[PDB]
Amino acid sequence: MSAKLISVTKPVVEGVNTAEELIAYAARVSNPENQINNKTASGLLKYCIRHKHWSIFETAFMTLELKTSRGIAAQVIRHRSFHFQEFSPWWATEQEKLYAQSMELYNKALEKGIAKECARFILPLSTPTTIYMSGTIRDWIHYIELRTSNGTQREHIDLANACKEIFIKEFSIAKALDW
Amino acid sequence: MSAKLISVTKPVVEGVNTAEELIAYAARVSNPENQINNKTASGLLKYCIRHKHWSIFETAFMTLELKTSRGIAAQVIRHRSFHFQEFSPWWATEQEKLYAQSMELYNKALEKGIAKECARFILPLSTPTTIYMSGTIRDWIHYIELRTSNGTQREHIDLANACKEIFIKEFSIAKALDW
Amino acid sequence: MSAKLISVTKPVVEGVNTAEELIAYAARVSNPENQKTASGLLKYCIRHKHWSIFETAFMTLELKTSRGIAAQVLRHRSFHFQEFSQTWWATEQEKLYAQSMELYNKALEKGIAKECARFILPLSTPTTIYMSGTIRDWIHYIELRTSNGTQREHIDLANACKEIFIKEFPSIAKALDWVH
Amino acid sequence: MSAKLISVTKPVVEGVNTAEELIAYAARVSNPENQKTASGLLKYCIRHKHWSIFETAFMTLELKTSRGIAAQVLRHRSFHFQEFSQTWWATEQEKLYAQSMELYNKALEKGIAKECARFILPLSTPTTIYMSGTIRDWIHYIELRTSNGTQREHIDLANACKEIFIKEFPSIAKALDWVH
Ligand SMILES: Cc1cc2nc3c(=O)[nH]c(=O)nc-3n(C[C@H](O)[C@H](O)[C@H](O)COP(=O)(O)OP(=O)(O)OC[C@H]3O[C@@H](n4cnc5c(N)ncnc54)[C@H](O)[C@@H]3O)c2cc1C
Ligand SMILES: Cc1cc2nc3c(=O)[nH]c(=O)nc-3n(C[C@H](O)[C@H](O)[C@H](O)COP(=O)(O)OP(=O)(O)OC[C@H]3O[C@@H](n4cnc5c(N)ncnc54)[C@H](O)[C@@H]3O)c2cc1C
Ligand SMILES: Cc1cc2nc3c(=O)[nH]c(=O)nc-3n(C[C@H](O)[C@H](O)[C@H](O)COP(=O)(O)OP(=O)(O)OC[C@H]3O[C@@H](n4cnc5c(N)ncnc54)[C@H](O)[C@@H]3O)c2cc1C
Ligand SMILES: Cc1cc2nc3c(=O)[nH]c(=O)nc-3n(C[C@H](O)[C@H](O)[C@H](O)COP(=O)(O)OP(=O)(O)OC[C@H]3O[C@@H](n4cnc5c(N)ncnc54)[C@H](O)[C@@H]3O)c2cc1C
Repeated sequence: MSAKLISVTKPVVEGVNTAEELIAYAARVSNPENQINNKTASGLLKYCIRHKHWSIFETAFMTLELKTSRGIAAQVIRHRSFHFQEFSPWWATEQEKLYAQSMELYNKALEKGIAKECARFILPLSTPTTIYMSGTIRDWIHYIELRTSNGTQREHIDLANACKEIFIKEFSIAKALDW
Repeated sequence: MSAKLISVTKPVVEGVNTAEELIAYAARVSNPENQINNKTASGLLKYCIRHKHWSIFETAFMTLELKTSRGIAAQVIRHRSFHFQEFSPWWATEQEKLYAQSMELYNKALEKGIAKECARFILPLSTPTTIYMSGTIRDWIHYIELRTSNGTQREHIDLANACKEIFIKEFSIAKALDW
Repeated sequence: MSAKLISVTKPVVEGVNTAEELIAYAARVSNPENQKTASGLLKYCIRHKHWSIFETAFMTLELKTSRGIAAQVLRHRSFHFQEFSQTWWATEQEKLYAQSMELYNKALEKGIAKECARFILPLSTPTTIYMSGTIRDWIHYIELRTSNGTQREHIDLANACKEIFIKEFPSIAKALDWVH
Repeated sequence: MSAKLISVTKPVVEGVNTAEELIAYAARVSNPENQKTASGLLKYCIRHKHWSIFETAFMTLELKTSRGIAAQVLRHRSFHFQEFSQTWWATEQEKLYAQSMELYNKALEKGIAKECARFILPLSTPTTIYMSGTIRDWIHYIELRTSNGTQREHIDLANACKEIFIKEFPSIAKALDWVH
């Protein structure tokens, strides 16, 4: 039900060490005259966000590994600004009988010579999956804010919050956003 | 296992009647001097394609309704240049026993008060689905060429070919592409 | 300065004759319980971020502006474009421009290629471009570029697009309180 | 004319220390049977259109070019950009430019806003921009813009990017027969 950091933008310019520092640096050198540049990074970035100066948040890219189900991943897949890879600052009773029954038929179909990509189709949407999700920091911002809101279903909320915790760790922007 | 036309680009400029005619017209007025403009539309467009002048094929947008399974739709969903909407020129024996068993549990779970979005999760990937797929003619071109190739699985090939037939009907480009 | 409609989405299915009717149709077969007004349904869809019903429609506009403003418009990367080939301050803008066009003409006359001569043209030089995007993309482009912060010439162009948007999508406009 | 690397993807997981190692890692946990050379695996991935392994890496380059070429580069809409503020034919290009810069300076000195004065600047005027995209997007940008058909100044800029790409992704370059 979780997420881990796989990869993130690392700058190689002098005096810019992290992804967040590049975003703040792009903000500042866009408008060198701006008195706004004299703010803390989180102060500056609050305004960049408020002004819709989104391109500074597209200098950075992060990728996360998500562990979720096939039902939720299909929903996550709909955030088309992201890039995905897939691999091969009573109710809980009847499901378990059916799930065990499906995996039995799955494991035996493979053993009987049926390949993989045909056997896959009998698996339920509750089947766990692992995907990479990659996108700019701009896109992570609006995915997280949306999918941690009331209007999205519980298991997606949990998934997005796992992402939120990693985001907060890597990124002044989490304070700018009042997260 | 099929597709239908739902909607397509209709120009409102004078002497340009169809989506294909706008693409050919954009090609021609991009470079009014070009002796290439004296070709038939399919002759002109063959070259636009060959030269990678892709933006003329992004003046037109088409949308199709696809009937397929949840397994295939999840794969189709990965063509992220497209926009999707979802709604609520022995092996064939064991599957049918399990599928009937899942739908029984699905129908009864709803009848027992479980809602919908929880019951959904027990459904197999073989479950039929209806989606809209919308994108520019450029994107339709490269989706169709890819997903009608050897390297993609049979049921996706059939789906892409249903799309191909509609494309051929609406669009000189089908001849330019040697379809 | 101006905008003209070139092309728009038209549904081919029975009972749905306009791009917006298709948008509304999509929002309807998504309402088990909310059957309020037509524009009220769309407003509700917009408010809950169900964007994809608005990505079923697509519209192209021809914009007439300067190269300088066009470069800014090009930054709205969800859109697809097509380009084609061809006070005292107000007084001295006219002399340089005329003097720039004079040399431009001379160079073309004296054999020099179109793409080399183009480089002497100022950012104020007129250009016409197609801008194509889903209805979703138009909403946030117009929204953004009509609000203070963007420069005057750009505000004017975005207000020209908004006028066309409202004619084609009168029910979304109502949902957004957009008026002529 | 030139390009400089600003930033690139670095994996944080054990055993994978570069963007390309992560790309290669992704292509490996996708090979049940093909275990040929490292660059040979990627070539195979590229040939079967498995693009998404190449969308795990992302790189930013700072480009120095003219406004005219930058407007063309802006058309590669899969990329994200950032802009910042600040023969006889060769003889008369120098006079107009100097004369355009003279008035530009005068206008700024006499109170006129930066955004109004900018419009008298020719398309040849220097600019620096960030260009950020997945490794996939770089491949087809470089591929396209290094080939005959695109104009000289643009070919030169795309060859400057290719040089940096090859330094960072030596194994993809090998897979594509790209050399310095
Ligand atoms: C309540 C709800 C109900 C839904 N119902 C359905 C349904 O019935 N059927 C169906 O098919 N789909 C449905 N969806 C899916 C929805 O239509 C979208 O396709 C998906 O949820 C969000 O993807 P997106 O297109 O915004 O993609 P994203 O990849 O997240 O965003 C696309 C681009 O928009 C930008 N963006 C997003 N928000 C902002 C912002 N605030 N400011 C600036 N840029 C922004 C992003 O940064 C990104 O660059 C529903 C979604 C919601 C939340
Ligand atoms: C054999 C194969 C194996 C795969 N294996 C995996 C896997 O193991 N795991 C996984 O997660 N995914 C896998 N995929 C998915 C793949 O990585 C892509 O994400 C998806 O198949 C194609 O989507 P796309 O990104 O090209 O999207 P699209 O929406 O189809 O295209 C994106 C953009 O690229 C453009 N484009 C595409 N081709 C051209 C062209 N020739 N010329 C100009 N423009 C073009 C389109 O027009 C569009 O604008 C596999 C795909 C293939 C075919
Ligand atoms: C000969 C030439 C003449 C042109 N003339 C005009 C003109 O007169 N007017 C005008 O407006 N425009 C013109 N164009 C511009 C052109 O139409 C494109 O808009 C511009 O080159 C941007 O390319 P792109 O959209 O593919 O952008 P990109 O951002 O480079 O690509 C978009 C997406 O497509 C994918 N993709 C591209 N190629 C492949 C591929 N081979 N396989 C898999 N994926 C791929 C990329 O990875 C990326 O994700 C011309 C282009 C050419 C080269
Ligand atoms: C105040 C201001 C100053 C700027 N200064 C600079 C500068 O100095 N240098 C520089 O390089 N750039 C600057 N920019 C440009 C800016 O950073 C963007 O690159 C440009 O405006 C394009 O916007 P966009 O990427 O959202 O494009 P769009 O194509 O308009 O949007 C991309 C996608 O995001 C979606 N989206 C946008 N808003 C929403 C939303 N509210 N809800 C749901 N979806 C949404 C759209 O529907 C679309 O699908 C500035 C912008 C502003 C307004």
